[PDB]
Amino acid sequence: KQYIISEELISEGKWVKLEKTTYMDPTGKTRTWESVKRTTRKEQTADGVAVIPVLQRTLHYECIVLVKQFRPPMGGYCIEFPAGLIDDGETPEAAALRELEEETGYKGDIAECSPAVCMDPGLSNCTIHIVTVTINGDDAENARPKPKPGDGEFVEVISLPKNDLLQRLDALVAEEHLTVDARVYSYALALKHA
Amino acid sequence: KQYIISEELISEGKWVKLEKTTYMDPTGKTRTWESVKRTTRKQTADGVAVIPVLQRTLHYECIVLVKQFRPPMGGYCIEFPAGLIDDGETPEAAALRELEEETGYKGDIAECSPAVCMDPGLSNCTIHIVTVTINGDDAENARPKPKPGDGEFVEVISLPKNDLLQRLDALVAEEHLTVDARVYSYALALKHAN
Ligand SMILES: Fc1cnc2[nH]ccc2c1
Ligand SMILES: Fc1cnc2[nH]ccc2c1
Ligand SMILES: [Cl-]
Ligand SMILES: [Mg+2]
Ligand SMILES: [Mg+2]
Ligand SMILES: [Mg+2]
Ligand SMILES: [Mg+2]
Repeated sequence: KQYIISEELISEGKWVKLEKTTYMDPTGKTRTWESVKRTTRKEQTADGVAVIPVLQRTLHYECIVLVKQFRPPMGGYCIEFPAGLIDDGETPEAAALRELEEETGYKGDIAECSPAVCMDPGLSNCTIHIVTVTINGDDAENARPKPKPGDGEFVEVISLPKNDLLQRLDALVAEEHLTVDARVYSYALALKHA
Repeated sequence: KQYIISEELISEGKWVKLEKTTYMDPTGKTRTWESVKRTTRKQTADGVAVIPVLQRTLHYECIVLVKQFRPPMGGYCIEFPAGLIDDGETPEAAALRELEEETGYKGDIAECSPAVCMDPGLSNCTIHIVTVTINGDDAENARPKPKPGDGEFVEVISLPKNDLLQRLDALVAEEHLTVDARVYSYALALKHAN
């Protein structure tokens, strides 16, 4: 029923644009929306990847590997899945494995790759692939893993037991000023609910 | 170690603003970020998202999701029922209200998250994730009357919790829909718990 009529640029930065979207509602009436988009999306099937990194080690419980970073939009530290934009010509799986190694030092193995999923569809067109990666914590390559942060990247690694992830995130929130990412929190909720 | 120095307003619309954020990186170097904010927060968070567990005896538990045209995506998205919290509203109250407006279901609070970020590399947008059970056997949830607001057009989609990820992958495959990242993340953890 509904579809886009026009997209009028309002403001274009180096990294983000604001657009006036005109669309048809299902009563057949024209309406508008203020839509955010990134300037960085070329041919990619999504803007970015988030990595669900499952650290597996003999005689350890499986951990989920998370990163803590200062996020200027938030004015604060945030706990998120390892994540980055897809380079032009890069696959989602390549991007995921590269961002995981850059942000954590860990060398993962692809397990699965989502279709493009929407970050905040009432605000932005922004999409990711959610890529599940296993990390063989028994491999010597993954022994004392060194982050390789790019210019202006500063990442802390936090590995939390999958079997207690939600209470471990609650304990971190209830111990300092920091926001858990909605996707990390949804994943931790589902681990409890299953 | 890192913090906000100042925010420059680049562009304000009715619903969304684009800010140039100046921040101190940990090296002591000043850096700039293009940051999206809503104009609507007063508020624990911008929004609530409801994980509604529809419980009917002798049936599979279902997760209640909504399909909506999302102008920023230029297409239909599958999402947790969700909306912005009114000035003076509690996150819990917004949750039960948005759930009835969007689904017609009347539900009970199980748990409420702290504020979680939607896309902290882009925006300051946060939500409370609110887990709600729906007694599908109660008369008030027999023929649920969804009460949409002005310009809302929401289709209800109940999916079995125990097969959620395969069911969502199927809708994507054969309906060209975008699944929301928090829905997909929840659906992944339901599978990864085992
Ligand atoms: F009616 C509107 C139009 N554009 C928007 N962008 C974010 C919320 C919103 C509501
Ligand atoms: F380096 C930057 C600066 N501002 C940004 N806004 C979104 C991504 C990004 C990267
Ligand atoms: Cl529940
Ligand atoms: Mg990153
Ligand atoms: Mg990165
Ligand atoms: Mg809504
Ligand atoms: Mg609503």
